[PDB]
Amino acid sequence: IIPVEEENPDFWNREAAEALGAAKKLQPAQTAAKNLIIFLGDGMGVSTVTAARILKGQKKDKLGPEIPLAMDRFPYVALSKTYNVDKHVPDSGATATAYLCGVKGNFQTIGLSAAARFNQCNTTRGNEVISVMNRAKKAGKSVGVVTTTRVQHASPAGTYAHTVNRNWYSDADVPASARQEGCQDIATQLISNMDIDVILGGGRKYMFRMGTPDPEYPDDYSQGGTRLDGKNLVQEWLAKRQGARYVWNRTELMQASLDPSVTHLMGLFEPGDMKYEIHRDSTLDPSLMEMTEAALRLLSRNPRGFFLFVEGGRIDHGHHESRAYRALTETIMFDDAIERAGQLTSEEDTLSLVTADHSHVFSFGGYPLRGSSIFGLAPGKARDRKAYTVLLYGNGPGYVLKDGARPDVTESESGSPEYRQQSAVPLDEETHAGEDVAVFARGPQAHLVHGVQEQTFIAHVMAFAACLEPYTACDLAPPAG
Amino acid sequence: IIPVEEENPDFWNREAAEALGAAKKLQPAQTAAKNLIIFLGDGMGVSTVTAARILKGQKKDKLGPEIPLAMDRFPYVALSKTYNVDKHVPDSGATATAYLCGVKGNFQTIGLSAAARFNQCNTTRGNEVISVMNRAKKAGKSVGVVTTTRVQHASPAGTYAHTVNRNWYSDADVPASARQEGCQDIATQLISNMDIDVILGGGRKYMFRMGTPDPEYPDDYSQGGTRLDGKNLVQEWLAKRQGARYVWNRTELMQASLDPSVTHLMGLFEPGDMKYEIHRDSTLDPSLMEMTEAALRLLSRNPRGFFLFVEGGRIDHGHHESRAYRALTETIMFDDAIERAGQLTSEEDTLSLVTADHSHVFSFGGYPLRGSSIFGLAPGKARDRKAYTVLLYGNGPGYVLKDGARPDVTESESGSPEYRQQSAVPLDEETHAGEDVAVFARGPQAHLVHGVQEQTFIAHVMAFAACLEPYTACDLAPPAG
Ligand SMILES: *[C@@H]1O[C@H](CO)[C@@H](O[C@@H]2O[C@H](CO)[C@@H](O)[C@H](O)[C@H]2NC(C)=O)[C@H](O)[C@H]1NC(C)=O
Ligand SMILES: *[C@@H]1O[C@H](CO)[C@@H](O[C@@H]2O[C@H](CO)[C@@H](O)[C@H](O)[C@H]2NC(C)=O)[C@H](O)[C@H]1NC(C)=O
Ligand SMILES: *[C@@H]1O[C@H](CO)[C@@H](O[C@@H]2O[C@H](CO)[C@@H](O)[C@H](O)[C@H]2NC(C)=O)[C@H](O)[C@H]1NC(C)=O
Ligand SMILES: *[C@@H]1O[C@H](CO)[C@@H](O[C@@H]2O[C@H](CO)[C@@H](O)[C@H](O)[C@H]2NC(C)=O)[C@H](O)[C@H]1NC(C)=O
Ligand SMILES: O=[N+]([O-])c1ccc(O)cc1
Ligand SMILES: O=[N+]([O-])c1ccc(O)cc1
Ligand SMILES: O=[N+]([O-])c1ccc(O)cc1
Ligand SMILES: O=[N+]([O-])c1ccc(O)cc1
Ligand SMILES: O=[N+]([O-])c1ccc(O)cc1
Ligand SMILES: O=[N+]([O-])c1ccc(O)cc1
Ligand SMILES: [Ca+2]
Ligand SMILES: [Ca+2]
Ligand code: NA
Ligand code: NA
Ligand SMILES: [Zn+2]
Ligand SMILES: [Zn+2]
Ligand SMILES: [Zn+2]
Ligand SMILES: [Zn+2]
Ligand SMILES: [Zn+2]
Ligand SMILES: [Zn+2]
Repeated sequence: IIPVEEENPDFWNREAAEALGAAKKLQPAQTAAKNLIIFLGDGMGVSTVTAARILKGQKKDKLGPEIPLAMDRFPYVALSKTYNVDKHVPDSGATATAYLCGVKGNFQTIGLSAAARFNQCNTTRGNEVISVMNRAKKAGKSVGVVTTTRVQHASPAGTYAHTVNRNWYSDADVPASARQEGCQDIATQLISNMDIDVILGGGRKYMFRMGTPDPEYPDDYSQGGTRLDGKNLVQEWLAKRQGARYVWNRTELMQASLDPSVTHLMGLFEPGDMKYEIHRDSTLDPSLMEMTEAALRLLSRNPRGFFLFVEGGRIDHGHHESRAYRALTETIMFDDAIERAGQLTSEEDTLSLVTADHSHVFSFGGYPLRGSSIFGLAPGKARDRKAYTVLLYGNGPGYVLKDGARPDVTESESGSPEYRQQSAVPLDEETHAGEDVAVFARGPQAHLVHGVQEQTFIAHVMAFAACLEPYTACDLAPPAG
Repeated sequence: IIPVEEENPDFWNREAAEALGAAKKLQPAQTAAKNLIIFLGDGMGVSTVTAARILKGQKKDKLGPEIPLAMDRFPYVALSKTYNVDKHVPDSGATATAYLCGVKGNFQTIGLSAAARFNQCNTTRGNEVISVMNRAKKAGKSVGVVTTTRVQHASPAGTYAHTVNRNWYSDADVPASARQEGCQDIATQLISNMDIDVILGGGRKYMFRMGTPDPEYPDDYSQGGTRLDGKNLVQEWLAKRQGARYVWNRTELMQASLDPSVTHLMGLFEPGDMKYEIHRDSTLDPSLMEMTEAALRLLSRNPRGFFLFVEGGRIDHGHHESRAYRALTETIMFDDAIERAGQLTSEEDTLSLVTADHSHVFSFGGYPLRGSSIFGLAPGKARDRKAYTVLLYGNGPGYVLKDGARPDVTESESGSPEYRQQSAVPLDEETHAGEDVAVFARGPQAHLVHGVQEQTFIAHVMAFAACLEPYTACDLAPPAG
């Protein structure tokens, strides 16, 4: 459908004149960031952003592509080069090292320079690289990690952990030789490496000994504690800190976030990853936006400021399943969390970056009409006289042959939350993609986010803006009020 | 392969410190642009840029992803929203209207507001929108159109034409009713609508009457003149301008570009589109870079400045064939042309923008090792135990079944210049994609290119920077020396 207002060139000329006016008003801050926030859309590449924009636009009864996402409103954009040192198409662990520690790493390691080697515990020591979050804590800021995945998953683990193997969630995962060599599982590192004021997301099971019933699924043994070392890491964490609280559901999270006596908060809301937003039990589980707000309630108390990591962690997972419906609905909630954080913080003193760790082989094609559903069929048949979808994957589990041929697809089928878009190459999981991802920035020193940069730039600009090591001589004035 | 220097965190910290230093040195100009250049990579989306970067990096005996393209060096980046008014995934005609005229249009029209309708001649008048190039000419600047496609193709036609049908290359293409209604073919518009100082690219055949042997292929009738109205548009164009020259080969182009008496130059080097760079006869045909330099030789003579359109027009065509080798080699030549123009002009007085009209359903995935060929196989087999490539398409003519199954692929096969990467959906031509594309900018007012913008912003910022209508009250100082 052609929106009538857009048929008039004045519509476009007025918009562009407004855009030019806004562009001219942008001025660099001479002042430091008090607070730092990184919003990480796991797998949220450029095709994901545009597709999610269209879906969100239509969610609010618009045509789609013309309505800005909250992230679209950020004044400064750069492209981020995501390659790992050893692989062109990266993973979440080693990208986390880049955007959180400022150093590129090898595929599937976390918080380590590329002198380390995947799954080789004895290459760990000397190669630890300290995150901006760690440095923020050292400078007396409060720090928070918020994600829809396990809090021990690769991305949040980049804020605190150093490991040659992202798969080492608990001691149960670590081979005997590595345990002997002192490579700690990620759950242990979470509570041991540094003080973290707010930890919210999934990953209950890795904190408790085998045999410990999950409080939410006490009748499902597979959801229970995983630990073989008898440790209760939650009790250990609580024992270290006066004013610490542990919660596992939304109601207790709410109570904790408003409780003045709570100085440290760990909320682990599922045994593993949190449910997709479309599957979330809104009585039992907080959304990413709600967790973001809860984190901000506590972190904002510190007069020295805070560093906050917020991850739309299951965007990635949706794409891996080649279920664009899941990827894009996760992306919208991620954008909602960005929007919410923007309402609760000031760009006068808070540097916010939105980025992705890497992309996916997700494409948005065919020649669909303005206003058509992103989950719809491309107009016109394929060469095999069957329909095809506007959303497709290069590879992944949506590749199908029924009776020796590519299957036809209907609108009702293509629009289902369980539908897997077709791909060229069958894989159990669709792959990451290696093309550049966007970095969006707002706040003090955000104007430094520009051009095409190595992904490591994200960590460095954040440390610089807050005058953290190695940029204590930042020569910036104190944060603005 | 893991490059040893990158194993040291100091490598990444030094690079980022340098990047921060460079970012801090950026300052906005208070002065206007004397010259304007738009480099348009047709179909050159973010996945194309990254893949081309890797290929070019390796061309210069590097590992790939770490080596900047010339476009990567531009300080200012924005994302450009490419939707047409009527379709989410756009074509070249209506995107051309956006980035060259500053107004969005309907799919397959050129230089017209979205009040016009495709292939409806009687909806043309009143809906013409004037290009920045036209306005530059009106302001006394010299103007040039350079492309590897037909000069009557959708993208260059956006600089000068207004038509409800991009397919109307010559009068032979225009239906009787539209001819009667005065909708002129694009070849006629090229010579009639405005004075253009330099016109270089393909499209000889549309300028000459049926029966006219092509000078380069005098024995191939299909390459001969197409016109049914008896007009020789080249003679007509020459007759209008003292100091005008027409050339059809590289040798004459060279002579013309150095000839002080040549004020107007039309070089039409193939009957239709120019050959792919990998097929170019370097005695008979200039490369895009060579055409760019030839245009700059003449355009730079005008003390008032110039507007130059330079198109990597066959990037798009490579992707349509699902032959990434062609798409990416075209992209590298496009980047070479950008680099060359940067050597021949000053960023003190020249605003250069590099962008794409839209993207393609091209993806770069699997988990290939650092330094591996972009045309290689992904490590590890697909679920069907056969190999697959790191480059894939969502749809297009690379979809194959041999004996009822997806074919295996070898490195020798995947690396061939004729190889079509596999897709999910068979189509005679792979489709454009609708995700945002990059805009790179350098020069006076380039800092205004920021954030996420409608594609129309590209035209507007260019007009503004040069103080052209509608921005004659730009309030900028005269261009810098
Ligand atoms: C990490 O430990 C591994 C495993 O013991 C070491 O690999 C051995 O190295 C020796 C000498 O090069 C070889 O002869 C063995 O075959 C290797 N063993 C295995 C099982 O791979 C490795 O040298 C250690 N690395 C460091 C940095 O100490
Ligand atoms: C959220 O978690 C809290 C804390 O564990 C749960 O509160 C317990 O509820 C059980 C069953 O009603 C009671 O026996 C205990 O008195 C409560 N413990 C505490 C420390 O308050 C609460 O049930 C959970 N909410 C939901 C919906 O499951
Ligand atoms: C452009 O010309 C077309 C073709 O003549 C016009 O379409 C006709 O419109 C009348 C009245 O609405 C219909 O009854 C006919 O069936 C149409 N003819 C065809 C062949 O489509 C159209 O109205 C014209 N548009 C303008 C702006 O004048
Ligand atoms: C490039 O074009 C020029 C101009 O048309 C060609 O020059 C002509 O060559 C023919 C054949 O040798 C001569 O009969 C004419 O004297 C030339 N015409 C002019 C006006 O110079 C030239 O041959 C072309 N080059 C190539 C390699 O084909
Ligand atoms: O970390 N990752 O995304 C991975 C891990 C293993 C693998 O085979 C491919 C990708
Ligand atoms: O022994 N276990 O792992 C158990 C025991 C009881 C229960 O409700 C859940 C798990
Ligand atoms: O815990 N929190 O801060 C919350 C919880 C729920 C909600 O809707 C908003 C904020
Ligand atoms: O202009 N285009 O890119 C087109 C034209 C026709 C079509 O069916 C699809 C795409
Ligand atoms: O009549 N024709 O179209 C012709 C005639 C002669 C020739 O060499 C080429 C084309
Ligand atoms: O015509 N030109 O300006 C040229 C032609 C060829 C070349 O290699 C460089 C410039
Ligand atoms: Ca739960
Ligand atoms: Ca030729
Ligand atoms: Na393992
Ligand atoms: Na036609
Ligand atoms: Zn990831
Ligand atoms: Zn993640
Ligand atoms: Zn992933
Ligand atoms: Zn195009
Ligand atoms: Zn084009
Ligand atoms: Zn195209």
